[PDB]
Amino acid sequence: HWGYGKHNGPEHWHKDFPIAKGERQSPVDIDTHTAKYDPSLKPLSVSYDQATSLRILNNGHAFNVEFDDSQDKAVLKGGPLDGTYRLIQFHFHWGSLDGQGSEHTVDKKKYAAELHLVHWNTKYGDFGKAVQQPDGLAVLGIFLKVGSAKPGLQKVVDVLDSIKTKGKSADFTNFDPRGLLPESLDYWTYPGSLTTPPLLECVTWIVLKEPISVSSEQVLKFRKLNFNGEGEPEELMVDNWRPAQPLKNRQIKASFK
Ligand SMILES: NS(=O)(=O)c1ccc(CNc2ncnc(NCc3ccccc3)c2[N+](=O)[O-])cc1
Ligand SMILES: [Zn+2]
Repeated sequence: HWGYGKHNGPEHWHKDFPIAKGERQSPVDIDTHTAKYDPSLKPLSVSYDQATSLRILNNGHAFNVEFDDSQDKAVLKGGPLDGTYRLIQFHFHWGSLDGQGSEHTVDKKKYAAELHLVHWNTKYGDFGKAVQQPDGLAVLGIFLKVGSAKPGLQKVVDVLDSIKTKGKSADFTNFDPRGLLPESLDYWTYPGSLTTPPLLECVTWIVLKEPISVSSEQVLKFRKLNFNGEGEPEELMVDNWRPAQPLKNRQIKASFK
């Protein structure tokens, strides 16, 4: 039922999912002057050398690149986190135009897209149990701006025409997510939620300050995807982002400057 339109988009989600008006919803605007530098925050540890991608899937709301998360192979730790979080999938949110598409904003600036690398806390055993806990997930968010191509993105772009419509999937082995990371791991962090239903309040957000550049041709290929299934009226998969939500209590912390 839910999606991104006039009649089923973000402003409607609260009717099926009442936490949409909850106390720790994401995304949020990151006011860089109000974020508190915390000298006690550690460097983020991203250990993706043994990642095993398996598949790419059009789920009707974005595309997910899925990983084998049945062993510690691609993990996030350090930063603001206690313990170890396993990579389960990544996906993006993007716009119909280069001036919109990100979910988090920086001093109200929208980026063209935002990558989310989704990890679950191994103390809870599996993703499904982790999402039921306030420290269950750690999502690493990375902004995309349009400029030079990101060579490490091109394998993902080139398989999209094989998963054009909702419910399509393709083998996607040997993809290295290190090729999607900017040079700096400086970050902001705050407690929040999934940004799609069920909107569960289980996420430690870690949002990198430095964007990556992708080319106009690469983000063009994202916008050729479809929200509909095969044999249905074509709905381009664009503007699959939730807008910034009220911060309420919450303090955003910065690992730098
Ligand atoms: N946009 S956002 O805030 O980054 C974000 C929004 C929404 C989700 C929602 N993901 C999932 N929901 C159910 N099952 C899953 N997977 C299957 C599974 C279930 C139980 C145990 C193991 C695997 C996944 N999933 O794979 O991610 C994740 C991240
Ligand atoms: Zn996301």
